[PDB]
Amino acid sequence: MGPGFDFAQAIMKKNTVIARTEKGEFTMLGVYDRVAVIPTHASVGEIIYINDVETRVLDACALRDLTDTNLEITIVKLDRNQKFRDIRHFLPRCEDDYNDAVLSVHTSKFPNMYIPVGQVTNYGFLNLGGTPTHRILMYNFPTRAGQCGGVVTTTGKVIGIHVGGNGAQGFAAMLLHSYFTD
Repeated sequence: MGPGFDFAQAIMKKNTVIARTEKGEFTMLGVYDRVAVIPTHASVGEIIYINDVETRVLDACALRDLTDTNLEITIVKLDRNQKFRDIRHFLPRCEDDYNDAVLSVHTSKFPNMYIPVGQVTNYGFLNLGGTPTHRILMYNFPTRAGQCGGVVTTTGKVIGIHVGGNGAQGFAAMLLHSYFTD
């Protein structure tokens, strides 16, 4: 409907796949080459389904900060025959607050879904399902089951992936450029 939704749509159309694990269907953001991200609670194994196709996982790393605290981001390298468009230049370099963000989801349950969530706070620490978690972004939207892995964008930046909510607020794990230096 406006330039926020335009950037969000461009990311969804070229840089997302539907990932299925034994824990559910997730929006999965492709970042560059065969490297993607997904919430750690997806419990990625040796094999994953990508757009309903059986795919070997070449590497999977559940990220933690240097205090050994969960970040809720798993970086996955997929044995796929095609590369993602390189979007690393859209990733923020530092932890920050944002205005006017969009959360975008693409699954069998929620196809072509876009939500204007508004202001995004650098929340920091969250007890997420009992797990102490750092680098959490917060937005005041009543997000629901089905939205985990959803992409959070502003115009020109891909800032996080949706990892949970409490019924009134939604929470995303930060994406930082430093995660994807090769």
